[PDB]
Amino acid sequence: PQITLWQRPLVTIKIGGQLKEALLDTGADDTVLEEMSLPGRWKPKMIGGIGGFIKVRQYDQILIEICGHKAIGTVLVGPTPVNIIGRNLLTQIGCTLNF
Amino acid sequence: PQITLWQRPLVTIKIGGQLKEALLDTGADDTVLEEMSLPGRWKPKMIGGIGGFIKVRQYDQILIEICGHKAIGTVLVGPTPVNIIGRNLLTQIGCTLNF
Ligand SMILES: CC(C)(C)OC(=O)N[C@@H](Cc1ccccc1)[C@@H](O)CN[C@@H](Cc1ccccc1)C(=O)N[C@@H](CCC(=O)O)C(=O)N[C@@H](Cc1ccccc1)C(N)=O
Repeated sequence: PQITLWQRPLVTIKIGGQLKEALLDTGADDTVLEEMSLPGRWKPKMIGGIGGFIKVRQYDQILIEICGHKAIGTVLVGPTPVNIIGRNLLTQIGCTLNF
Repeated sequence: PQITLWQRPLVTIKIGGQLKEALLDTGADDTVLEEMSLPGRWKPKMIGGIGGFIKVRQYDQILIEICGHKAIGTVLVGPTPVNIIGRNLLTQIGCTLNF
């Protein structure tokens, strides 16, 4: 679909058997999700945003369905205020910016 | 133009007589620029991102040229790591996400 930006570009994602709402964020290199139930191994990692840094658990090759489109990639889980879908997954579903 | 997301969506903006590079950020409600020389009056404000909160200065009805498209709106100036063009200005240049 084509999404305009008058409202936050929130979409429905399915990950780890669960349904959640997430923000399509072109300004994020990574995908960061609020604390959640994910199976598998994971390695520590620190990331930065406006505000400072947070520590997150890095999960690789995680299946995620974004607005019906499937993608497999790195997902980070930590103290983020909102679920953020970053460029690592946005490219996977062929998402572009247009004006 | 159409912008893919394999690389950060960095564009040239002209604001306050100066040329700068900024990130098109669909995940930002506001436009936040690194410390810069801007004329006029401004109000204090606090904003949050992933990481925490920063104090910035709020300038209204400021003229900004984004990739050649002009727009007038609120711009915030503070301790941000990168210049961020948020939805308040992205809607003005008719920018949309597509997939
Ligand atoms: C997510 C991560 C992988 C860590 O990348 C970034 O932080 N990327 C940021 C760009 C960047 C690149 C390189 C280095 C540094 C920063 C930006 O795209 C992040 N987009 C969202 C991510 C986010 C949203 C919500 C919560 C936490 C984090 C954002 O900060 N949005 C801010 C942008 C600044 C602004 O608009 O003022 C925003 O809209 N903040 C709102 C909403 C809000 C309220 C309270 C807390 C947090 C957020 C606000 N008015 O404060």
